[PDB]
Amino acid sequence: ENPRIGRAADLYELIPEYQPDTYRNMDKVYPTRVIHKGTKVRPLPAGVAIAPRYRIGGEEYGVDDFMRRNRVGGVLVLKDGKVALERYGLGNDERTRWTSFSVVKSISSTLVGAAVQQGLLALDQPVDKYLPSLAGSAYQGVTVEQVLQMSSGVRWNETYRDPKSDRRQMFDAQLAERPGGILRLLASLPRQYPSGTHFTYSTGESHLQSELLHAATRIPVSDYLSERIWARMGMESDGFWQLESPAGQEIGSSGLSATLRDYGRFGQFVLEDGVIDGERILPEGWVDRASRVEASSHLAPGKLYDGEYALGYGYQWWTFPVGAKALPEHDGGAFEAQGIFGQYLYINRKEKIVAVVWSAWPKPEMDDREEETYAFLGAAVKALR
Repeated sequence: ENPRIGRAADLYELIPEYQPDTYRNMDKVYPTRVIHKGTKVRPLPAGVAIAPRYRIGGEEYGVDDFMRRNRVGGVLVLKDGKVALERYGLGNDERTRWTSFSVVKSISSTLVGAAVQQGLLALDQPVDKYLPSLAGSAYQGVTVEQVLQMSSGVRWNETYRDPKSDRRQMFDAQLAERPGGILRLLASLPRQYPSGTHFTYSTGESHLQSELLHAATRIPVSDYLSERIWARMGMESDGFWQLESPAGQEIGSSGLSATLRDYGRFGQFVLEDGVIDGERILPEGWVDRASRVEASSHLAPGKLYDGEYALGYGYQWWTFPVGAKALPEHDGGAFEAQGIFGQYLYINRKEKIVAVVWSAWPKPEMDDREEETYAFLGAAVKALR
């Protein structure tokens, strides 16, 4: 039947009939660059197969009821690099590419890491030594590391439903397809806190990661992604990345599309500390500082959003609370990427687990559905020990 794809300007507002079709057809509504795969494809062999179950409202329910309850489009659980569970929903299948939303944040954070391995970026360097457009802006002197940590301290109103918010202005720049629009909005924003001390979720600040990667590698970020990870490790199928303008610059904060198993392959890359075929794409201990939990830091779990959110922050990753504060089954030092409407890429080095979840919730944040996703994933961890 006819695909139900909505207007470019309605991405964050689609009615449910349109969300699946739009999310797996973003290249039919936005400018995109292709992330090329390569000749080699790393295997994801089958492994210990699990039929995880868990309880809700005092009743037991398995994978199908989770998919139905949380409008899930895909679930992949890898254990020890082998596929323990693999479902497609909402029309999808093995070849579908699904948009990441803010999940790409962590990807582009990882790419910063690979650049750091190569000498093109340093975490201590000022972000305007690489983008001179940000000289004399609030972002002058801010470090790469503070931007990774969403800690620049620049005033960023992230509200979507406020038409004159900074998030909405950024969305406007995107919809205008004018090169350098986002970067200009960024350079006109005022300072609010001392850099390094306060956390503000800012998709513009996240996009800075794309801008820096380009300034450093002087190639399109999609090609850098391909060269470091996608064609090296061997993703099975091409991806693509939404652009700010036709043949322009990758959105560093939104808009990547890959197959489910390719998302899993990236997660597997991360689990293995960024090592492919023996060469290190990521610096030693990159993954460790990317997901540091430290009780004294303004990023530690429990401290963000004035204590109304249980996860902390690393290098554009969300960190799970540890110790007595840990969620059931999520204690080893697990960390995730996530993006609105129900997108998760969860990594658990202790258990050697990667999980990918594609969803199409009606609203972009639902506490019931996030905690139920954590419940499902804990049931899987528990079933795989």
